[PDB]
Amino acid sequence: MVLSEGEWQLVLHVWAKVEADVAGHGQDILIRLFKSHPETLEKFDRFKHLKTEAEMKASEDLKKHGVTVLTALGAILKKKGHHEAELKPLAQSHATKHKIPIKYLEFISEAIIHVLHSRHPGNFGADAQGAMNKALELFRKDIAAKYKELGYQG
Ligand code: HEM
Repeated sequence: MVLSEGEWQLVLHVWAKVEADVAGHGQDILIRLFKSHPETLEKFDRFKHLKTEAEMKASEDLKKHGVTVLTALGAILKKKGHHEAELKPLAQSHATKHKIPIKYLEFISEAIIHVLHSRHPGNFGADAQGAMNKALELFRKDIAAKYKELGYQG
């Protein structure tokens, strides 16, 4: 797929807001993901044991990881589609070491769109949401294609 420059602008315009509080947004997103699709929490040995949303919030570790996740995603979105290099090491670790099915990448994509919707309603109207969804679909499709090359597809 290919986003137009106007869609990329709508995506980097909300993203700039997210960047004013990366650790806060990383936390909200990961907790939204775990509560909604709890089976995902099982992929994290590190976090597995967390039982409630209050324990998740208090975890410093979880918060550092959310900053790592958003920083890696932000660097991919800022490429505006030219992200092949950035995608390589990511696709290799998630397909070979962690073993994350494309399905789960669809669940976190949903968690990102819900949290931006909640926090940034004025900058995340229908068109901007359509543009973010397209950028994440682009990301998922390119990651799926790499997974295939690497021998995991799925
Ligand atoms: C927007 C999507 C995602 C991004 C940009 C992302 C990025 C990262 C990065 C940058 C790291 C550290 C370096 C590495 O291991 O590659 C990481 C580790 C990890 N990720 Fe992801 N990830 C994403 C989605 C997910 C999903 C959906 C799952 C599970 C449902 C997952 C599970 C993990 C695990 C198990 C680790 C290791 C955590 C720890 O250090 O023990 N990731 N991810």
